[PDB]
Amino acid sequence: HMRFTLQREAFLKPLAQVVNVVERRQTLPVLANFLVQVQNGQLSLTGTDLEVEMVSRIAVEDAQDGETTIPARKLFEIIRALPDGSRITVSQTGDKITVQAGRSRFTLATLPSNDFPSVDEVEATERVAIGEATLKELIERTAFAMAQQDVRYYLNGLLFDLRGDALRTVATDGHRLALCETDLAKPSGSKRQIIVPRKGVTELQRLLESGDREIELEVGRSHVRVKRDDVTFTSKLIDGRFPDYEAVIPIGADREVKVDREALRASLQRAAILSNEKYRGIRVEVSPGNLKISAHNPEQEEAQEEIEADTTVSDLAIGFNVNYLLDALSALRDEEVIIQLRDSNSSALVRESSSEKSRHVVMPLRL
Repeated sequence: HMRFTLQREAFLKPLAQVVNVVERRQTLPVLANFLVQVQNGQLSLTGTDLEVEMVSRIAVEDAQDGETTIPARKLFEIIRALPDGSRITVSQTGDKITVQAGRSRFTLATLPSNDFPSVDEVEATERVAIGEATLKELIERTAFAMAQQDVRYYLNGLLFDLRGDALRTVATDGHRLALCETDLAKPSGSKRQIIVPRKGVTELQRLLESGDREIELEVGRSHVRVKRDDVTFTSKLIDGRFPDYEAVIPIGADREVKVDREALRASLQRAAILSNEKYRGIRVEVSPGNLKISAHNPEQEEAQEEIEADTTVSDLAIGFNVNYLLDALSALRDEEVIIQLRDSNSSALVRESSSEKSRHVVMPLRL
């Protein structure tokens, strides 16, 4: 008996918010659908892939109560493709859903709402108040370094390291590491490490905006949840132990190179053209005031680049995977960055020139 009417653009906002979590892969039949609920003038749309759940709710006025599941991508595409300003009526016809707008009519197959998996209620054991923009930056500065479908499942996500007065995001794939830290206004007091899986990270990223809003991370034993107006993000946590990531952060890397971030990216990209396609190794030779950047490949082709730098370091040549160094520089934002070194056989630490809050560890590659 479910029935509601609303404008296309109003309908499109919750549809767009929730459609992205639906996995195109054919898993459980019902998982291809939204859970759609009408209760007391409120329309709720829920999508899930069992790991992440997105809910968005809106008012629909003079609706009729009811509950079903509706093919998510098809519904989203239909509503998006209808003419701007369309007045849309949705209703149940037997085991079908009907969508009417002007002369148009669409019928979709449904599956029973009882088939739809429910999230176990997140009993939050920790609430972290954090600026929405701040959390957004912590993730942007680190997410690129998460492992990608690694058999070490605990790397396929972002570590949220709650350190009392501070929060740290940490990503590693085993070959490089990115981390960013912020002080929290309302101190949490709690110390706890949680790993948010890749899909939870990206869905959370979509929800957070720029600006001065505070949000609350609700952290349970097995789930994290963010409520933002009438959108609810819930993600399972990865049930594993993140590595002792601090072990790979260099200590005693006090040989500093201060260099223009974008000029260094450009030189590295030029040298990379002639680097080994498999190993992508480039060489950085440091001398006072100067970097010599070079690469060569199995065919003996060779690139030689130079860039000025503020440094008194001499007698130091170190190899890096150019992809990892470029990733680090692309995730930094200052006009100038600092590279901290010890020697040719030790990892480099790359950071903003203006702060130590964001840090990148790039491992040496043998020359």
